[PDB]
Amino acid sequence: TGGMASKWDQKGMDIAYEEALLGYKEGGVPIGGCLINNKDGSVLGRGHNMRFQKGSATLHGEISTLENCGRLEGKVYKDTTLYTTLSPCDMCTGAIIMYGIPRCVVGENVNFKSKGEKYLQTRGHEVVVVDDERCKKLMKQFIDERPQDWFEDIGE
Amino acid sequence: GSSMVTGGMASKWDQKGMDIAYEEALLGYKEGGVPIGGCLINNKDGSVLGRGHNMRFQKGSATLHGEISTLENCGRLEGKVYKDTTLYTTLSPCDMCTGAIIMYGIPRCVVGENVNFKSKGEKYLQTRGHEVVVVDDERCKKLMKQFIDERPQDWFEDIGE
Ligand SMILES: [Ca+2]
Ligand SMILES: [Zn+2]
Ligand SMILES: [Zn+2]
Ligand SMILES: [Zn+2]
Ligand SMILES: [Zn+2]
Repeated sequence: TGGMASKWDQKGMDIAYEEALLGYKEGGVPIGGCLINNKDGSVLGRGHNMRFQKGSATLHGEISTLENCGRLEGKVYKDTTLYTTLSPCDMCTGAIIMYGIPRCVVGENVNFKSKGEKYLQTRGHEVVVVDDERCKKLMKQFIDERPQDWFEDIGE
Repeated sequence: GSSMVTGGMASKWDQKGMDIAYEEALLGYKEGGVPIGGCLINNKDGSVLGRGHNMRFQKGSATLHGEISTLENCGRLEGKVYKDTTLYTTLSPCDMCTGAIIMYGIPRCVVGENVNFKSKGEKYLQTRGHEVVVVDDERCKKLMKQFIDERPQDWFEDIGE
């Protein structure tokens, strides 16, 4: 859309936050997201970090979200928005770029931010940072109680 | 996209790494999937932390490219472990796999070939400081070329086209 928010942006961030909360309850990293079709607002998929739930080194919230959408024709991604509760790392940024997902709406980039947020813009994608305090507070709590687990999720 | 860049020298485990990656690619091909494989080796002692191949068709996966599957197969690891490893891949990494190497801080990426495919990622890796070595493995090129020939529509799906 650019400038003005998409009619589905609040729906998308609320689902992403819902996923992060679910993940937190399961004892995992509280990062969630979903992929929405910009045309009709349909939810193509939703998910959260599965590092602890399935001993996964690649299933970040964004990757899990895309994995849950299943195999899709490349053109489908071209008119979607990926919602994530936290600014994407270099890997998740690469996934957005590879599939050509035009928009990425981020809950917050205070607890974490990689060079990927700017790289997305360099590569022609639109990035929207909401600065959602619900996401920020949830992520901060996890970092406070399990700093080492957070670090593992980003290879630190 | 710099004009004054550099590549890599030569590691003693590179021969072994590309052999494993190729073996993984052949395995994937036999399973009717995209023939792209890889492995991650600890530079400190030559230990194979994991190996894998593309699982798009095997698991209906949109994210399990060869490199991603390889990392997944190493299981959860302490962040510092990746910092002294080399990721081997039969084909030059897309933007997503490039991002994974960058995120985990894997210092070296040895590529089988970049003739059948090459994304902005190969250069971006070097821009981000990673060492990239393209060996131009003929075994890998022949296999991938044949796959692209036989299944153009499946190749494009793997790269979101
Ligand atoms: Ca043909
Ligand atoms: Zn992340
Ligand atoms: Zn990520
Ligand atoms: Zn690839
Ligand atoms: Zn890839």
